[PDB]
Amino acid sequence: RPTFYRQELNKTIWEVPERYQNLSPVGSGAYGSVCAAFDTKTGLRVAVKKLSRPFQSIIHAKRTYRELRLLKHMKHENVIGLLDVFTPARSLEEFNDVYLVTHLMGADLNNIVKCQKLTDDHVQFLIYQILRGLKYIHSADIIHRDLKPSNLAVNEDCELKILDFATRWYRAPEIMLNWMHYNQTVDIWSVGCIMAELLTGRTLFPGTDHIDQLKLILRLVGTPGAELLKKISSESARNYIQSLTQMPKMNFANVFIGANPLAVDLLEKMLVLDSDKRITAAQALAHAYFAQYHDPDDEPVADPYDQSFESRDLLIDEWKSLTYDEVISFVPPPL
Ligand SMILES: CN(C)CCNC(=O)c1cc2c(cnn2CC2CCCCC2)cc1Cc1ccc(F)cc1F
Ligand SMILES: Fc1ccc(-c2n[nH]cc2-c2ccncc2)cc1
Repeated sequence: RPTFYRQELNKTIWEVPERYQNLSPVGSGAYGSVCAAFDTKTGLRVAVKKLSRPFQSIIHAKRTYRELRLLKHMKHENVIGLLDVFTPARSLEEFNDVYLVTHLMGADLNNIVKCQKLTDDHVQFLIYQILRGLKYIHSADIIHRDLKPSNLAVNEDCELKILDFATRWYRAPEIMLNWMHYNQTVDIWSVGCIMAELLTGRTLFPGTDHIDQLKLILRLVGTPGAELLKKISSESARNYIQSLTQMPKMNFANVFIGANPLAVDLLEKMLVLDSDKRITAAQALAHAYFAQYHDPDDEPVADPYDQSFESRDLLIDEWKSLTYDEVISFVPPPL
């Protein structure tokens, strides 16, 4: 066991190993509290997240276990991974706090898309890396569910990482309709919304609520056709759609004028209303828009990921002991 030092940062208190120095608050909210730090063992600038009340309730305890299992499994250049996980407690009885460590990135995509306007080549490379990370995530039967600029970080090399899994302007419309069985291409919808925003500098669907959001989407891609209507079980959904002033699929080349025709074509394949017809991450990496970057032998998939715990009804102490197990079995990655 290493040796710890303590401090108060904002109103959070922090107990971390000596190796992590110069902790500076980066922001805080539901997830927990995040500090930037300098790792003296490796020389890396790292990001340290202290979970908020990880074992306060069954939902918190399960969510804590979920996040740690996920982060420990992701080993991919475009997906955040675990550099380290530690607790100050020396026993399971005292175990009450969890800190997670990952590489610190330079800026989030929210601060690139406002502070400058992005060239087509940057858009190619950035979307390529998202899709490459998404191919790996999806190959593990994992859905991100919350892809958006603020959950994407880039360094000065323009290298990109997807972070923090799970009216929202980037959410697939089958969720605005509350369909219970949405699939992994909800993430592709979000990528479509993001790439559109990098090309125009404007939010694509800046809706004010679930209803306004769906209306902005249908104005671009048009009302659902009969093949898609046949798949909607919800009678209220079905009725609301059949009794809207019907609208045609706009031509995307008109909407996204001046954009590379290949970027427009890919956008048409991502922002399809019917989720069964949406392009997948693996197929999108092979789209000609990414010819400059696509390499089928350097777009790996993930080892299988056991998500059986998701269906379990356990006590707080059981979720907590399972989390402790995962802290101790952690093997840092080869430096
Ligand atoms: C909307 N999100 C923000 C929710 C909260 N996520 C983070 O604050 C976060 C951001 C991260 C990183 C890494 N690089 N950057 C990009 C930032 C860095 C500060 C300013 C420039 C851009 C990590 C984490 C969170 C985090 C995850 C896992 C982990 F093991 C430790 C963690 F710390
Ligand atoms: F208006 C819309 C918008 C999206 C959809 C949709 N796309 N993919 C799947 C669905 C869907 C929606 C509701 N119920 C089942 C399936 C259906 C109607």
